[PDB]
Amino acid sequence: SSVQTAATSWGTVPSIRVYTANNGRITERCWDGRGWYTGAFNRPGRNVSVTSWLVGSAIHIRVYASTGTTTTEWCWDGNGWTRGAYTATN
Amino acid sequence: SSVQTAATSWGTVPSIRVYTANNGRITERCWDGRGWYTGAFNRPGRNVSVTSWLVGSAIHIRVYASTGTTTTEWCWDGNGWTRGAYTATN
Amino acid sequence: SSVQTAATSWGTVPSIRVYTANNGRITERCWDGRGWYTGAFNRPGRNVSVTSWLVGSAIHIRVYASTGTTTTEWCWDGNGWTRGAYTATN
Ligand SMILES: OC[C@@]1(O)OC[C@@H](O)[C@@H](O)[C@@H]1O
Ligand SMILES: OC[C@@]1(O)OC[C@@H](O)[C@@H](O)[C@@H]1O
Ligand SMILES: OC[C@@]1(O)OC[C@@H](O)[C@@H](O)[C@@H]1O
Ligand SMILES: OC[C@@]1(O)OC[C@@H](O)[C@@H](O)[C@@H]1O
Ligand SMILES: OC[C@@]1(O)OC[C@@H](O)[C@@H](O)[C@@H]1O
Ligand SMILES: OC[C@@]1(O)OC[C@@H](O)[C@@H](O)[C@@H]1O
Repeated sequence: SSVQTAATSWGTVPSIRVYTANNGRITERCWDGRGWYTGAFNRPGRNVSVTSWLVGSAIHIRVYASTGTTTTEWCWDGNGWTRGAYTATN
Repeated sequence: SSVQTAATSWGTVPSIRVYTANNGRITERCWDGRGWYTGAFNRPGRNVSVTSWLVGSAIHIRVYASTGTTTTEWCWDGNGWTRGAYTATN
Repeated sequence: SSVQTAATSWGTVPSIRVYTANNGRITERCWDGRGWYTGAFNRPGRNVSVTSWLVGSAIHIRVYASTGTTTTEWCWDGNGWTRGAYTATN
């Protein structure tokens, strides 16, 4: 057991986002070609996965953050992180 | 220790697949723009990773499912999950 | 607890890289359409994530390798693995 990370990237700069679960929280580090900085994403969790896709120039990110009990999807669509509709079962 | 997830996405709808290892099995939840539903993928495992790529409009998915002893590659190529040639060592 | 893997792919062959953390080390298995073989990447770690992007025909890979204490970014840009600038905090 260590930290656990997830990564996604887009474009040809590129932009990179690295999510790290450690000590009960998932945080986000960002690269847009100018140096690493801390992103806005911050949620509880012990495990994280991520995927992203471009629509034209606009990035859309989905982070699947899992605590001990619940996987919550968090959505970046250019204007803040929002709770997604994802559920693990119907 | 929690559930562990992996995610992939494709297209501009987009389609998303989220694989979750929990309680000894890896299951799959799917988004094609119309709501989340449970996919056909179901294999034993404690850890999962995934990658996918498009060939034209056709998606190809590779899921790396790891039990306590073995990582098995599972392949989606439009017509069922099949065992892949992946091995961890030669 | 098992092995832990991460995967990335590119192109339409495709090429695939699967990173496996097991027994203290992260190793790499490669598919370029001709069979699986062992890649050059080998670093200590218990957890791994990966992302990659193409610039034209040239692949660029970023592997985030985490030991018990440190996440190190490793960079493939066509001519060897190099230590990346990534840090988890500023
Ligand atoms: O410009 C940085 C930022 O807005 O990029 C998109 C997301 O990664 C956000 O969490 C992050 O703060
Ligand atoms: O709100 C954005 C959303 O619709 O984007 C597609 C999927 O990620 C959904 O779970 C999510 O709710
Ligand atoms: O349409 C759903 C489905 O066929 O999509 C491709 C794969 O994700 C399958 O496991 C899944 O059942
Ligand atoms: O059968 C499909 C296959 O050839 O696709 C490419 C790689 O994923 C291989 O391991 C796999 O066997
Ligand atoms: O041709 C194989 C190789 O050079 O491909 C790029 C990287 O995955 C390297 O670690 C790997 O040895
Ligand atoms: O050296 C290559 C590099 O600049 O590529 C972009 C990011 O992965 C950086 O952390 C990294 O140092």
